[PDB]
Amino acid sequence: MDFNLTDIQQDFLKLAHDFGEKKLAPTVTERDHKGIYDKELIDELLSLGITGAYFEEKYGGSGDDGGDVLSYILAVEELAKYDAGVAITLSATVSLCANPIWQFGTEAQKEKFLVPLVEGTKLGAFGLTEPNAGTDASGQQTIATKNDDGTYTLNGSKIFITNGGAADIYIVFAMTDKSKGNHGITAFILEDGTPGFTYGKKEDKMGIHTSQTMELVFQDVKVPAENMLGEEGKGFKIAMMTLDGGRIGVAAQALGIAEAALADAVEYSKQRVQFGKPLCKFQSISFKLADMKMQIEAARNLVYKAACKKQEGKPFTVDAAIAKRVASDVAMRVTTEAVQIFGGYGYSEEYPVARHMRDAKITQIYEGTNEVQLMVTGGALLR
Amino acid sequence: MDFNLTDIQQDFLKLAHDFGEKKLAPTVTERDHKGIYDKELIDELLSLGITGAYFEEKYGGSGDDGGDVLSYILAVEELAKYDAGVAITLSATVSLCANPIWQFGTEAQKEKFLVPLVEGTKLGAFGLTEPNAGTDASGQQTIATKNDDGTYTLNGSKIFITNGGAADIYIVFAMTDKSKGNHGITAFILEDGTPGFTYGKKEDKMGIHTSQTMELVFQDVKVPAENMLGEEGKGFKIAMMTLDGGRIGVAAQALGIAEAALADAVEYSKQRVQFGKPLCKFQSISFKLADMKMQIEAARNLVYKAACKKQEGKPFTVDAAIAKRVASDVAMRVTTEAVQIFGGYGYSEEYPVARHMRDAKITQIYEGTNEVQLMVTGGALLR
Amino acid sequence: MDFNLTDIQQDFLKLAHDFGEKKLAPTVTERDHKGIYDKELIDELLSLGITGAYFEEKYGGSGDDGGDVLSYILAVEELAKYDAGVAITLSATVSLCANPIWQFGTEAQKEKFLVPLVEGTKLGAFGLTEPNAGTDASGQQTIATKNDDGTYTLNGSKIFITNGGAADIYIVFAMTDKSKGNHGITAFILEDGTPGFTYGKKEDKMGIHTSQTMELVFQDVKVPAENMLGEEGKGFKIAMMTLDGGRIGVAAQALGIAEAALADAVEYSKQRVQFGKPLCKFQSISFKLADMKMQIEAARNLVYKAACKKQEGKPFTVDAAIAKRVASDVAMRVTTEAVQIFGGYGYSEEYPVARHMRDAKITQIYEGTNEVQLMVTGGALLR
Amino acid sequence: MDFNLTDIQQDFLKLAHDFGEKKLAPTVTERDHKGIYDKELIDELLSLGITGAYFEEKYGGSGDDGGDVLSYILAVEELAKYDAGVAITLSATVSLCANPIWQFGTEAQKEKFLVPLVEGTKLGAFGLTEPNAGTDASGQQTIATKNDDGTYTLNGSKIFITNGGAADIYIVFAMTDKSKGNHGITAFILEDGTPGFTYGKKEDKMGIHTSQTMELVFQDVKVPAENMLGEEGKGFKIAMMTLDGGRIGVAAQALGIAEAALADAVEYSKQRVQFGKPLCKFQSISFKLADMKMQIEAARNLVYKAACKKQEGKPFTVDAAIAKRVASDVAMRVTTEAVQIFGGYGYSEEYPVARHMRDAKITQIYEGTNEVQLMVTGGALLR
Ligand SMILES: CC(=O)CC(=O)SCCNC(=O)CCNC(=O)[C@H](O)C(C)(C)COP(=O)(O)OP(=O)(O)OC[C@H]1O[C@@H](n2cnc3c(N)ncnc32)[C@H](O)[C@@H]1OP(=O)(O)O
Ligand SMILES: CC(=O)CC(=O)SCCNC(=O)CCNC(=O)[C@H](O)C(C)(C)COP(=O)(O)OP(=O)(O)OC[C@H]1O[C@@H](n2cnc3c(N)ncnc32)[C@H](O)[C@@H]1OP(=O)(O)O
Ligand SMILES: CC(=O)CC(=O)SCCNC(=O)CCNC(=O)[C@H](O)C(C)(C)COP(=O)(O)OP(=O)(O)OC[C@H]1O[C@@H](n2cnc3c(N)ncnc32)[C@H](O)[C@@H]1OP(=O)(O)O
Ligand SMILES: CC(=O)CC(=O)SCCNC(=O)CCNC(=O)[C@H](O)C(C)(C)COP(=O)(O)OP(=O)(O)OC[C@H]1O[C@@H](n2cnc3c(N)ncnc32)[C@H](O)[C@@H]1OP(=O)(O)O
Ligand SMILES: Cc1cc2nc3c(=O)[nH]c(=O)nc-3n(C[C@H](O)[C@H](O)[C@H](O)COP(=O)(O)OP(=O)(O)OC[C@H]3O[C@@H](n4cnc5c(N)ncnc54)[C@H](O)[C@@H]3O)c2cc1C
Ligand SMILES: Cc1cc2nc3c(=O)[nH]c(=O)nc-3n(C[C@H](O)[C@H](O)[C@H](O)COP(=O)(O)OP(=O)(O)OC[C@H]3O[C@@H](n4cnc5c(N)ncnc54)[C@H](O)[C@@H]3O)c2cc1C
Ligand SMILES: Cc1cc2nc3c(=O)[nH]c(=O)nc-3n(C[C@H](O)[C@H](O)[C@H](O)COP(=O)(O)OP(=O)(O)OC[C@H]3O[C@@H](n4cnc5c(N)ncnc54)[C@H](O)[C@@H]3O)c2cc1C
Ligand SMILES: Cc1cc2nc3c(=O)[nH]c(=O)nc-3n(C[C@H](O)[C@H](O)[C@H](O)COP(=O)(O)OP(=O)(O)OC[C@H]3O[C@@H](n4cnc5c(N)ncnc54)[C@H](O)[C@@H]3O)c2cc1C
Repeated sequence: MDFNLTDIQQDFLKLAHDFGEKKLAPTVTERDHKGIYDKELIDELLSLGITGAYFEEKYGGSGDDGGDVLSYILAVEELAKYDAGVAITLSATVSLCANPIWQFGTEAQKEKFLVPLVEGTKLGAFGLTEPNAGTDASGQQTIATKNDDGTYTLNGSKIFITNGGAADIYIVFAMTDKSKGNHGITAFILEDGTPGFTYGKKEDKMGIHTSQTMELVFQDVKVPAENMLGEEGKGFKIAMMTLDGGRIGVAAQALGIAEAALADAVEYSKQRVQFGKPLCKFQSISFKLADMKMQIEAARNLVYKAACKKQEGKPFTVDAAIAKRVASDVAMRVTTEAVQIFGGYGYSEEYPVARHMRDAKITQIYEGTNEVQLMVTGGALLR
Repeated sequence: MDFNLTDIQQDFLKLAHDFGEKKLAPTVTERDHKGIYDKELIDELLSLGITGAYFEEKYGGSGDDGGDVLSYILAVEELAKYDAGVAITLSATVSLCANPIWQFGTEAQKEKFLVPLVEGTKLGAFGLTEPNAGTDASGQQTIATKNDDGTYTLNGSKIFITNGGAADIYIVFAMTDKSKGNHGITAFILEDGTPGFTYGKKEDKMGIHTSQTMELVFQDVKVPAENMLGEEGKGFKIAMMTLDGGRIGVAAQALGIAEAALADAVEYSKQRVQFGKPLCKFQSISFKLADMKMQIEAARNLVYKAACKKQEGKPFTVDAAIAKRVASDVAMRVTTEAVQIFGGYGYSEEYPVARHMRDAKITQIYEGTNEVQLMVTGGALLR
Repeated sequence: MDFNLTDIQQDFLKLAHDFGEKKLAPTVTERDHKGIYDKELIDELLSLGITGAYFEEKYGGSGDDGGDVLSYILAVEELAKYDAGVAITLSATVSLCANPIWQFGTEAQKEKFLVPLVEGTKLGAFGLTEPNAGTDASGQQTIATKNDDGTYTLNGSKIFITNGGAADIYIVFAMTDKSKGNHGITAFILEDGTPGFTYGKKEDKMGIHTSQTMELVFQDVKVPAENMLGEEGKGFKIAMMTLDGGRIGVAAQALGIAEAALADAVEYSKQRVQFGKPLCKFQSISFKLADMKMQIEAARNLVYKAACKKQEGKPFTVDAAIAKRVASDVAMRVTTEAVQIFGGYGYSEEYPVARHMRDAKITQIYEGTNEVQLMVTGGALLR
Repeated sequence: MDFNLTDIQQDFLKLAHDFGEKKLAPTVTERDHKGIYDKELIDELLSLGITGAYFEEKYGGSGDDGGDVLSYILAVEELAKYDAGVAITLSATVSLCANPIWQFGTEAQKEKFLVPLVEGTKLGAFGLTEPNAGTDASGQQTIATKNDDGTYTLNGSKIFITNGGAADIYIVFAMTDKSKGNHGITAFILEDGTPGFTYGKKEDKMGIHTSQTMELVFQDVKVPAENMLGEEGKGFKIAMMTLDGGRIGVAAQALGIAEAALADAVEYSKQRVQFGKPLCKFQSISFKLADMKMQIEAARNLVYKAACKKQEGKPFTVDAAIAKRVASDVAMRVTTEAVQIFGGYGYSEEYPVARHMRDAKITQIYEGTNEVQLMVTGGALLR
């Protein structure tokens, strides 16, 4: 047992911190107010090296130099303190797009699609959810028929796709057989700009305004057999396994939003003077701050636990589920308390505290709701 | 003991309901998105009669005809289901402006200022809070000096004033002596358009976008002795007592927002089909709905309790405190759960569920935070 | 609407308060530690007329003179403050025995059986639960075979019977026809001492030590045709409707336990000093006390509302369900908190606060676990 | 970072598990019901070498061979699953007695006093609390007067001493100088049987029945100069630093209780059936179980993190504080829930689930109430 970070992990931590401080911190309030997805920040982010933390140097990563999942995770958490929208933009690329190519991809697919993503040359997306396939990821309407070419044709739509529009490489799931549903989904790689491949209306979301969420529409889109990721009919397995990893990302995002709120409330409590005393002098305030701190620490070691488990090659399915949920709930509790400590000022979008509360809410929903997290843990528990 | 509504109460209930259905419901999403304060809706609202529910016919009200506090409250709750921003606009006028004139005003002040407000001819506001006087309503910088005329001069600012800008009659509190602070605040009536009396920047708030919140600035504003509401140095008493009543309004607002969320989640649970079943078929969903319903009912009888106590002439200080807090907390719990039940769709500002959550948050803050509500109840408890 | 107790309601309340003060309070710690059921005290309680509060004078009750369900509920609450176990022995009789004979019995069965329960010359009990039928009421295995004599022969047993072994008149449900389970259960008035009617295991329980809980055994118990309550097959309906009323009583007991715990905590926080200040002057303490008070107030008005609807003849199944779950959930919370305020002393069985915690847990389980109340409420909600 | 137990850690864990399985489990219900402290079992436990896990071979411990604080913590957790009262008698010795002699004692005092505590030939206890000094440690009234012989005379008493009346070696704190309270407390090694050293009230407690809690009485107790631990005036520092470690143990015990309650609930939900389905197939049940599991995981990693920092020599006061409050708060929750899943049977002292609830409450109060942990953490947060 050990809870000390390696120097390498600290490098990736400090890395995102400096960026978050000099680039993200100043413009976040503007960008969130206007809902601006700043492609230039993303490009700067992507060139930092964080994207290839745990990937082998073979593909242009720091994996062979001591980088690991926890490094990448630590960065996600750090970025989420400054800008949650950007934090999830990064997390989606690595955990949900690069990873599955890296895991289930052939060397050709890796050399072609993985290395750009690892090197920060391209951005990735994950297109699984659609109107009738939410938590039930098998009510998928999207069809993927085979042609005499040996190529496939996709027809469908995807709803709520993070990084949609802005992304270059999309991992898309389609039903190659709608009889064995759960055993008949196939994963495909789509490049931005494929004929027939279009985008729909942009999502009008409650918070996380710096992240771009958009619909995708597939209209007779023909892709080569080469773009098929993994075996035909093994798509559900691929989605679930990559979602296990992503859950650690969302957990880490939730954690960062929470630490953001605590930091804000702590420094505010010392400056706001009412009844002649700074807020921190009133026992209730102090105790709210201490309790928030306890929850944040509780979530923390669970998030890190999962990242370590993953990098070790140990099954982390339940651990991720646990980290995602405890982290998301903490985020929501801690964030709602933070606004309260700021009084009326917390209700103003001039202050950072309101934003955090709005952001906390998606972490209980996307990448599998907290209820599925209950499903994954209980299923394990009852075996 | 009796928990049946009078027909008169049901009249005022049905009244706001029809309005909320035909006028508020259609445009709320637009107005909230754009932050539009629609003066025309307010004018329609004000002519409904709700404003004079518990005021004697003497002043143009329904008080002598069987109208009472609970009637006015029931309407507030009802409007809050459709539009929380409009709900608080109404509540502020009656509870926080008309009432104190009605309670501490001379007949001249009533005939001049009360009857318009009661009849729906004018809108009122309550200007107590300022930068250094939040929960500590005695760090008031606003000065009110006496002149050789016998008239007074006001210099100051007020922050976060609901109905600010839009209102006609403002109840403003100023320090006539800054030595006996808590015993040296005086209440004054200000008419919109008084020279020196200006407004500052409009509040950029997290939710409740349909309510207009603005700063007021007093620059050498001279008012006649006639505009002094109550005795000099008795302002704190007047603010507290009127805040006791308003707390029932905010409680009723919180209740309505909660019922709004429950209604949404209930009908959604029946339409959203996942895994082949509507959401309401999964035990967890049903139980979330049932629990939400229990909290809403718990808050409810507490809100009504306070309104009845007030109309009876019984001291309702603690009851209001209890209603305000339990209602606000329920609103926040129930509202956050509602978004969860809607999945990703709840995170979209296209759906009503996100709005409700954003609104719930002010009810724990304005008109005295939930912590002061703890202060008022515990103070009583330890006597 | 009206939240005022009547003269009569206050009389029954005062009545129970003096019995609690004089007869219950001085011995409760002894009786609880030793787990004794004092038949003399119960016979004393029964002689006060509380048992007849809402039944008509023609059965020996105060119903014809202004006594109502609430008066009886106020009594149960009051007794619960002193001795939770005694409160329930009483609640069981009136709500689970006298009520179904009154509500379903023929005038004959009323003259014979109801009169003594109302007058207090006999105690009653409700036998429904079996080892294979707790929450699943339909799992009845006790059979009620019909004989040539138009007689019945009961064979089976009942588990966890409050007042079991100490009651005179029992209401037992048995399967007359096991084809139509939930439509084939029959209720019978079974008298203690009937040949074949034996008692078994006396339950050793965590709390509520002053209440006797016993197993009933039916070995070839012959019952006359005029002991059938209702009619063949409507025994489930009878039990269900009986349980709605019984639940209002349990909600009341739960309320009473919470009130006792709050009062102990307030009184103690005034006296105990640390750091040179009485406990009540530390803000976390006074806030704790305040929250407790708010919760019990939330539960209170739900308890009373349910009692009034029953006495008014309105449908109250759901109000009973909300009351029981909120009141007990509040009890469990306030209870666990009062022990905390007492510190090391709250963990000592010398002080009363641990007993209140032990007692509080049962209010969540018996007369329908809180989860059943959620089932009841949510089902009504989805109708 | 690393969350892997070592071979040695697993050895001490297995060790405690077999003692629990063989010696503790079969008699626990009897011993708990009768409130007996079995000296033979304790002497058995002490002979396993657990007591010496992290102390060096020169005192008879396994510290020089890979035993560490965590190994001892794993033991405490494990024992707590079977007998919470036994777990704490052990925790008290190692953490509250052997540790301060080791950490503050001279080599002489170590050879004499530490050796037997490490070897397990004597039991130890920690006497700090007084009726006028619980949370306010500074309220010490026991005086330690100096004599011509360079000797000390202790006069006073101590309340609530775990292992009191059964311990050989005691650590008592007494005011050497009452001017500088918090800077004038002194620690002394006091041996059982020293003339003047008597015992008093044996506490009758709600739970943890297998633990002996007794009052210590000091009437003219002469102590030799070389029994002073530390030096005049630094007894508060000693006690504080002793309590940080002790708290990691209490967090562990609390963890163990929670784990026992979860396991009972899982095992039961698999077997018990209602409505024709095993309890674990109703979604509210499996979700409950899942949440419980998540909470205990949250607490687990906080408990272990604190243990590692202590063994690593990092500062751990706050980690101890977070661990103790989370673990106990989780215990109280999981505990109250497992009783619910058992239904009517969970309320019976035949089953183990009620004991776990009774035991869980003390983990929130002793070795520093959770409110103190909040004080500790929040203060460090506002530095
Ligand atoms: C950037 C972003 O923001 C990303 C987005 O949010 S991504 C969109 C998020 N959407 C979701 O998370 C959907 C949530 N739903 C799910 O994860 C799943 O549908 C579910 C957990 C509900 C389970 O569904 P289910 O149909 O009951 O399947 P389940 O019983 O779990 O497993 C079915 C099969 O898949 C296999 N499987 C499940 N999980 C697996 C895993 N992690 N790895 C491999 N195989 C797995 C099972 O072993 C089983 O295989 P066999 O039938 O061959 O034995
Ligand atoms: C539409 C909207 O959105 C409206 C807005 O939100 S309105 C702005 C909301 N702002 C607030 O609610 C401020 C909250 N703060 C307060 O209410 C108070 O300052 C407080 C509760 C914190 C108490 O402050 P305090 O200085 O400690 O005074 P407190 O001890 O309560 O009472 C002081 C005096 O006032 C009197 N007083 C207090 N409450 C009173 C009441 N309800 N009626 C009459 N007198 C009262 C006390 O009896 C005492 O009088 P004496 O000294 O003459 O005996
Ligand atoms: C002293 C003490 O401590 C007291 C004791 O605890 S005794 C109590 C111990 N046992 C319990 O509390 C039992 C808990 N279980 C229940 O309440 C029920 O089993 C339940 C609520 C879970 C529902 O079970 P179910 O089998 O699904 O019944 P359900 O289908 O809802 O209803 C069956 C029929 O009875 C009727 N019914 C149900 N509840 C009713 C009510 N409150 N009033 C009237 N009729 C009712 C239904 O309308 C239905 O009629 P039809 O069959 O003609 O349509
Ligand atoms: C078997 C069992 O069941 C065990 C039992 O329960 S025994 C435990 C029963 N009693 C307790 O748990 C006591 C609870 N109370 C406390 O812990 C403390 O009183 C407290 C945390 C509330 C603080 O009290 P306080 O009087 O405010 O002390 P505080 O001012 O913080 O500290 C006093 C000094 O000691 C030092 N100190 C405090 N905590 C310290 C720590 N953890 N490590 C080192 N030094 C510490 C401070 O730095 C300070 O030094 P200076 O005076 O030189 O500046
Ligand atoms: C900002 C945002 C970004 C997203 N980004 C992506 C992305 O990049 N890629 C992608 O593919 N998807 C993405 N999504 C979609 C997201 O993952 C889904 O919204 C989420 O998985 C929930 O699906 P749903 O909205 O259909 O909820 P539903 O499945 O309709 O569920 C609704 C509610 O019912 C609950 N529920 C459902 N089934 C059960 C059951 N059997 N038992 C109990 N409770 C149940 C759910 O937990 C939820 O509370 C995103 C969504 C948002 C809002
Ligand atoms: C949308 C909106 C509308 C409003 N409308 C009006 C209006 O119409 N009229 C009006 O006059 N005002 C109005 N206000 C102001 C509002 O009532 C105040 O914001 C509120 O009373 C809190 O004051 P504050 O913001 O200064 O918080 P602060 O007083 O700074 O308090 C900040 C935090 O510390 C807590 N706190 C403060 N003192 C203590 C203490 N002693 N012990 C423990 N906790 C403490 C508070 O509860 C809060 O959590 C409005 C505010 C908003 C956001
Ligand atoms: C002291 C005491 C006195 C009692 N007195 C009486 C009395 O006088 N008369 C009488 O007839 N009975 C009496 N009972 C019985 C009592 O009402 C039952 O214990 C209760 O109905 C629960 O049934 P059970 O114990 O079989 O638990 P179960 O029915 O097994 O329930 C166990 C757990 O599973 C949950 N559960 C069960 N079914 C579901 C489902 N479908 N979905 C979700 N969760 C579910 C329950 O809520 C609970 O958490 C008494 C019990 C006690 C302890
Ligand atoms: C079974 C048992 C075993 C024990 N074993 C030992 C042992 O071996 N050795 C030993 O020395 N002691 C022991 N104790 C004592 C124990 O640690 C004390 O009970 C504990 O420190 C609390 O002190 P108190 O009981 O005086 O309660 P109090 O100090 O009166 O505290 C009472 C309540 O007020 C709260 N409170 C107190 N001060 C404040 C404040 N400033 N702000 C906010 N809230 C506050 C507390 O958190 C608690 O809720 C034991 C106790 C028990 C019950």
